[PDB]
Amino acid sequence: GANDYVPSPITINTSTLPVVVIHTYPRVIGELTGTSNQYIFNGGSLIALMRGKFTPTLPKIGKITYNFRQGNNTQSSDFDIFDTGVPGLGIIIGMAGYWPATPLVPINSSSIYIDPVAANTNPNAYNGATGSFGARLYVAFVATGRLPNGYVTIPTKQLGHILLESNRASLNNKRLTAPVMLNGGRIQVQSL
Ligand SMILES: OC[C@H]1O[C@@H](O)[C@H](O)[C@@H](O)[C@@H]1O
Ligand SMILES: [Cl-]
Ligand SMILES: [Cl-]
Ligand SMILES: [Cl-]
Ligand SMILES: [Cl-]
Ligand SMILES: [Cl-]
Ligand SMILES: [Cl-]
Repeated sequence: GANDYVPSPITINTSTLPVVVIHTYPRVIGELTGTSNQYIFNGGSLIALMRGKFTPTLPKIGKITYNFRQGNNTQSSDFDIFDTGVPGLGIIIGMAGYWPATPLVPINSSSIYIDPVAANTNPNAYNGATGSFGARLYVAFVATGRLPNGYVTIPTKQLGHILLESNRASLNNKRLTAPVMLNGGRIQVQSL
């Protein structure tokens, strides 16, 4: 069908955080390996102008200034810290369009357009017409309080969802949504 786009998750893995070798709160304690999915929305037979609105759905504890080593931003920005549920550990999130020239968008509001970033100040801006919508995902872990030594399990958490919007009413009205996931895993703290 013309509008038969279907969602697919985009996921990033706790298991890629290096060992945290250790006091200031909050502070970033490492970055996960950034991930990407070219086909978060895909499958409709008629090309469309599309955009993705990200809404985080974990508790927001506060803000921290940061500049991802990954991505190409040269200035620090404010990021919302989201509660993993594990005491002392939060995450911050950036997202971007799929292709490398689009900028990392810090998640620091209730919702934001991750691509095109122009849509945050122009409600009629969309990606150029094509058959898919993808994105890049960046996450860093944040010490929000004192951490014990040793291994810690992080549960799998849904960080939020991307809503597909379009200037084609029939596609926009479907309110297709795709999950943005933190795959759980183990981290290790070494307190010397
Ligand atoms: O840049 C807009 C879109 O271009 C397409 O060619 C890519 O497959 C999508 O991942 C991307 O969202
Ligand atoms: Cl993915
Ligand atoms: Cl990975
Ligand atoms: Cl992909
Ligand atoms: Cl950044
Ligand atoms: Cl969850
Ligand atoms: Cl229309």
